Amino acid sequence: ESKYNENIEGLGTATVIETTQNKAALTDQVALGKEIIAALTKARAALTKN
Amino acid sequence: ESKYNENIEGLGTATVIETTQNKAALTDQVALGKEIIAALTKARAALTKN
Repeated sequence: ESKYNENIEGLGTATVIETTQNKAALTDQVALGKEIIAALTKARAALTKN
Repeated sequence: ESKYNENIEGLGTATVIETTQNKAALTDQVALGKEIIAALTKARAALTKN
């Protein structure tokens, strides 16, 4: 849902976009895991910051 | 600050610039992590002297 966030907390919710691009371009079945690890770090950070 | 580092002696404060291009250009987890490590060691060095 667009343009809205509950209250004006400085809250973000936020969704982390994947490093590089194209699922089908990744399909190594390895490094995809590296992307998920990286993403888990970053999501841990985003979630922590709020 | 411009001048105005009290007394004089062996004292100015160091802002450790980060190598590689500007922040928007490096865009990585591993790269940024590496840079923060190297910068941390450099920082330890700069604080150890004086």
